Amino acid sequence: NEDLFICIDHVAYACPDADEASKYYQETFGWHELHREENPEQGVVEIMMAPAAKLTEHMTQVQVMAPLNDESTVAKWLAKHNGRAGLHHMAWRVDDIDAVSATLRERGVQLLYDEPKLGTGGNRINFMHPKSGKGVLIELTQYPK
Amino acid sequence: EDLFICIDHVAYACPDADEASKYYQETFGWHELHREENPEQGVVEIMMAPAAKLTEHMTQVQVMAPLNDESTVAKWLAKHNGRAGLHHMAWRVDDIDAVSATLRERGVQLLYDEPKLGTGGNRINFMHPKSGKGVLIELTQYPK
Repeated sequence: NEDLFICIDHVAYACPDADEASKYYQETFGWHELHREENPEQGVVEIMMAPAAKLTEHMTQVQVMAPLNDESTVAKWLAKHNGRAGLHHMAWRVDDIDAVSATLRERGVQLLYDEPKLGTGGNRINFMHPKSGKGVLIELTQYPK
Repeated sequence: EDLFICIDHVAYACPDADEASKYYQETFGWHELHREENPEQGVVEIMMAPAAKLTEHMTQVQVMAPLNDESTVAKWLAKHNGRAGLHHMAWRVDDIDAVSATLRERGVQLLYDEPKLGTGGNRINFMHPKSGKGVLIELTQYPK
């Protein structure tokens, strides 16, 4: 036995306008914007929303993603769904991406990257192949230190 | 003020709930907390958690599978070309009646006029895709 995952870190939601999604969540749902990052090189803008002003240990957030250009992954995804905004993927928080990644590989799970890369913030991330997720794109994410 | 406690669970629809759960346990080390089977709705549901014990705001994964071809889960699957995947997100609330009122008062469209009964004895309702702007968002209150 061994718990590889701390909790669901966030559920990613793709849409055409990230700042609009945030205002809506805040004003209509009473959720809070905890982080907003714009990745020029990636052509994507991402905002983290939470049902509370302060995160609790295992509080899952909602990550809103939006395109900055037609070449971004989100844009291509939106195109694949003919402009239909929706759930994109799930991210599961891990204590040690390397250790866990090694474990998953043994289990027969295949990862998108051989080595973790920098995600939103100082987080090291990787993804499982869709099939490994049984139809769901599942991201692995570890917070710094 | 805050209308939502936390994301209660993320629903995942698939052909076989049992196979999915075994996979989650064997490969991911996740834990199966409860299993439910509703023969009238023709649906089997299984609640999974990344830990054996749920912490107060710990979100679970709800695995959904059909008992027959006439179930909404089967239709959703056919609608999606047989591809299993994320079905919806559910947000937990302290008082479903109080929150539903606030939501409507703010122009949100709810599927049911009055909270419905779901699995586990939970009162629930949903927001129209336009309300959840793309994703199906469920509202759920625990019975205590």
